[PDB]
Order: sequence, then C-alpha cells, then structure tokens
Amino acid sequence: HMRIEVKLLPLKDNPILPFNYNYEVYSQILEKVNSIEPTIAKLLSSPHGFWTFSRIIVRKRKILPDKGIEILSDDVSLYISSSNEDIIRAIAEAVEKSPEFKIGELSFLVGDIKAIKVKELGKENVFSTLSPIVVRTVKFEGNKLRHWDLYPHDELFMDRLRKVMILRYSEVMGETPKDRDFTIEVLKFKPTRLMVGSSYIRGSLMVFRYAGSEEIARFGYENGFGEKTGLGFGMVKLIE
RNA sequence: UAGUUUAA
Repeated sequence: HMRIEVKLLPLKDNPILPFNYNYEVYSQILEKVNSIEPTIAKLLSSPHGFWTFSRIIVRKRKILPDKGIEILSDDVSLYISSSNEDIIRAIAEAVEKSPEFKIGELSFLVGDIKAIKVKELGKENVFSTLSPIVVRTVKFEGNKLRHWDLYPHDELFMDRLRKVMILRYSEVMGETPKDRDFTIEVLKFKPTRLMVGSSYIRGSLMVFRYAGSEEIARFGYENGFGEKTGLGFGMVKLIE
C-alpha cells in the first residue's frame, strides 16, 4: 500500500476551482507519467483500475454555485493511492518533474510531495468517500449498448459492487480473493454528477461501514472502490 | 470535507 499527498499552489489571485475538474487532473497526470515512463502510464489509463485519486481538497472554501469553489487557503492538496509501489513512484517523479497544472482557468504549481501514513485496517471499519464511489450496470437504449450509473438506494447497486470488486481484485492481484463475502452499511450519502469530456458520470459520495474481507478492504482501500477509479473516483479514507 | 454546485 502506498498513499501520497501532492500539495498544490494557486496563481494568480482570487483562485476559483470548477467542480468538474475531475477529468483534466487525470489527463495531465497521464501526460506527466507518460513522458518519464510510457510503460507504467498504461496502467494509469487501464479501465480495470490500478490506482485512485481524490478530490482536490480545499481546506478553506467559499462555495459559490455559479462559478465554483472559492479557495481561501494557502494550499490545496490531492491524494493519490495504489497497491503497487511503482505507480506512486512514477507519479512522484512525473509530477515533481513537470509541476504545472491547469484546471479550467485556474493554473497550479506543485508544492511539496509528501507520503501519507496508511491507517491500519481495523477488523471492522468505516470509510468516508475521498472522491465519489461509482457503480454501473449495462443498460440498452434501443439498439446501442450504454451504461447506467447506480446509487446505494438502487438495489442492483449493492450487487454490482460485489462483482466489480471481485472482478477488479482478481484482475490485478492476479488471483481470486480468498474470501468473497462483504457487506457495506451506508451511514451517509450525497449524489453527484461530474463531467468528463463530452459525457456525464454520476456517483455516490458517502460514509459507510464495511465488514467481511481482509483483502477486499485492503484492496478497495489502496485502489479505491467500484469502477472508474483511475479517473479520480472510489478513493476512500478510513475514519474508524 | 459527515463533504461539492448542477440530477440521465
């Protein structure tokens, strides 16, 4: 398990961060790890989800629903996480090498790059969503095959996430997970829709209590929960 | 930041 904080610096003044920055941040991270390691940057774009990143955390904010989030604080930080040590490596160097970010009209400098300590998984534990968890099912509109975004109150929901994890864990850990049973009781929730390119993505910010696997947890902890983790979704933090 | 606008 490896988790890092990347502190960012705003320029110029009265900085305003759009809410769907979500996609771009990932795009730029893919350029940056590309130049220095085109080979490891293939895992970044992998849909099977070898990593996660969080929202850009803004500690002092004024929320102005028209324009975006107001930055009142010196620096804002973003947290990348993953199970295999070598992606974090790539990104550390990659961004420290070309620390120029722009999301919409807000340009960014990479201030320091630290390493976050990983709070030891409990026996039974609780997670807050550090970036909205996504889960989807196939849905047909007439002829073509598109997908439909799920929320915890949809019933299929709990059942996709079981598949989505077991699928993902076998597809990276390389083997089937020993114990496949888990259940998550949902303590909080807010839905969100974020933009990517021309399309939309709906996912569930939420707090919740997970029980029933060492690895499914240790795994969802490192690489996040559900689908599309690579784009900045699924990352969780463990509060108790 | 138990939180972040907009609800196919």
